[PDB]
Amino acid sequence: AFVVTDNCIKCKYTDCVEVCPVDCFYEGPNFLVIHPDECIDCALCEPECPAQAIFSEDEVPEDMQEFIQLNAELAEVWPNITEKKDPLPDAEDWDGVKGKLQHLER
Ligand code: SF4
Ligand code: F3S
Repeated sequence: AFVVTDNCIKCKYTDCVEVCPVDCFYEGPNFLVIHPDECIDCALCEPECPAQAIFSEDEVPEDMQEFIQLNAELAEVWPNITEKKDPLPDAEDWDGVKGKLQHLER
């Protein structure tokens, strides 16, 4: 699996969904997640994210390890997203701010 990590939150550009061949992104109000059993590890989403928030599971930084289980959990509960949409309004303001997990909305 690939995994969405902290910098997506309050950015949610949604560029990643457009290259996914298996439609395995699931949508929250201010974040996306990857369903790990559906993901085929094609790696195509990784370079598309402007937030650079996506990592191979085995490359998730130590300080963002909690995101691996969090993607698995939220992928079960959130609706599928398969089309690009506008980024969140103040995305540029939040891109690169750390610790945005505190702002995650269910
Ligand atoms: S690695 Fe491929 S299959 Fe997995 S989420 Fe990214 S684009 Fe979709
Ligand atoms: S910000 Fe989030 S919505 Fe996709 S393009 Fe990046 S993982």
